[PDB]
Amino acid sequence: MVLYFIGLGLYDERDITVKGLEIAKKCDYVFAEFYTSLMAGTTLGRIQKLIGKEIRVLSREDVELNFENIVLPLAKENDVAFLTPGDPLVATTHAELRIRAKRAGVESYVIHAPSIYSAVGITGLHMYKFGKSATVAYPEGNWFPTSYYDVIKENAERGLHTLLFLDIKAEKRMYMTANEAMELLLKVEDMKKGGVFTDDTLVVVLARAGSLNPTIRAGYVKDLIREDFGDPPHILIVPGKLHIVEAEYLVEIAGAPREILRVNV
Amino acid sequence: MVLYFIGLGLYDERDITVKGLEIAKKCDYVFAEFYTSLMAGTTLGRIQKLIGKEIRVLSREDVELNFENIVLPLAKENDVAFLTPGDPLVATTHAELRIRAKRAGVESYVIHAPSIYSAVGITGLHMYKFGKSATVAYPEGNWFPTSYYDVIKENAERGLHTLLFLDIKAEKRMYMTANEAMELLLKVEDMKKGGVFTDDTLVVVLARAGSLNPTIRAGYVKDLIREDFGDPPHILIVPGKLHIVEAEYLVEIAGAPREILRVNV
Ligand SMILES: Nc1ncnc2c1ncn2[C@@H]1O[C@H](CSCC[C@H](N)C(=O)O)[C@@H](O)[C@H]1O
Repeated sequence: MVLYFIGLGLYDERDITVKGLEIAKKCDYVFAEFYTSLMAGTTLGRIQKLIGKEIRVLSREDVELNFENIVLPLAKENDVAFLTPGDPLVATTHAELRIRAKRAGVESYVIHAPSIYSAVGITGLHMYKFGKSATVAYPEGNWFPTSYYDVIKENAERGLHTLLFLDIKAEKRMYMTANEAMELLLKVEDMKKGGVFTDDTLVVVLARAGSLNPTIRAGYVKDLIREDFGDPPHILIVPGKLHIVEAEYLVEIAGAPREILRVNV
Repeated sequence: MVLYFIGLGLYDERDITVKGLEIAKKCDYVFAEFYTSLMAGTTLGRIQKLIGKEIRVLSREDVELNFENIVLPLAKENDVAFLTPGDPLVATTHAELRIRAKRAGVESYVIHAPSIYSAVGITGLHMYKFGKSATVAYPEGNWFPTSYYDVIKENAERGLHTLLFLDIKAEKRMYMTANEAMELLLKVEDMKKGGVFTDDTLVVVLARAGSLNPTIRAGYVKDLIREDFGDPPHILIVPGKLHIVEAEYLVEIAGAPREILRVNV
């Protein structure tokens, strides 16, 4: 009678950890959500085949409004698993589900799996230099979110990199590209004119991390805003002042302009 | 003609992803390093048996001085795997290794695995609120490094959490405890007098992340500094001002005192 929060990783169904797979295969009931992130290298079928169980997919409303009604009840008489893309507790509101489990009298365990928060390291940027993170959300109605712009500003001032998650509307199959993210930023730039993100700002694009051949590209906004980075999911990074070694990698591995090798210290 | 950087994960031999394991199996040669960090919950023996191949361990010098002599030569006519604890390239050094592969005309691919950078999410603290990170190193001789203290100040000043890696002497298999780290910080505070770390500061200790039974504890330094958090590895976190839901998780899941629901929110 326990509940397992198990991560499925970034791209493939094989991005789950061995530990996560052994445990999932022995659970009586398996649940999952696929709205917090996009797994572009697999299908629900392959995952089901991998763990050999039928997976009941839950929507954002099932989770946020009825997790303790749909999942926890069974978790008292059986071993239940809740699967999510990437790492199970990286979504802000997921950790709260453990509280719901407790109050319901159900013990829970967490099995980690690859997550962009860690996988960004493939960009070559020093992990310790990453500051506060943010998400670039789609504008809707008269509502135009801009908080993410200030996050970049605050970090850059301290010479820290900014990890930017791009928005996703799973039920509408809408996944923001790095290009769409850049456009929104150029706009907020005109709006706030703080000199944070312009055609000359250097950025890094990471698309489909977790796959064997992710797209890692670095360069100035003017030259990348129009570039094709392949299928989603996309993540966008606005680096702060670079260390020479970071620049070297970005140039040799992400095809960035040779000029960034000249750090203006 | 290919080199695979495969992450082994957090604690034991099952923390590697299924993808990582399968690829390691189909590789002709398998190397590994355990100088950047260790896998406290397993042994080279268990790992070797899981992969079903002999694993040649390389030292820091083997890698830093002769990686292109030991590893790359074989990767030109074979599929080679280089296993590392955690997630590859999160070590500030491994990134350049990809450049070396390129210089030697060897293509490289990265297979991710959970790292503390993402795993800290199990503390219930919002991932986006983590700022700059630091490592707490031991003072020795007439050298007393204290920059990690400064990092905390700057993060908390902006309401951000500080992830703190504790010193490790991999080859001597010695780990700094959270208790030791707390003691060092108080000593530093006693010199800097910045109000950054005191008996009343709220901290979070995460021990044996990746295990099914990790130790997650939150509370004031005065009460945690002599508490036994179990066997290493230990991770210390100094949270900034908390959102109510973060506080509730620390109380419900990490046993923090109710006092935090009014003092640190
Ligand atoms: N392989 C990948 N490449 C680029 N972005 C990714 C990604 N996997 C997830 N993301 C980003 O993460 C966002 C969801 S935020 C939750 C993150 C998730 N648990 C993780 O570990 O990554 C997505 O909208 C997407 O922009």
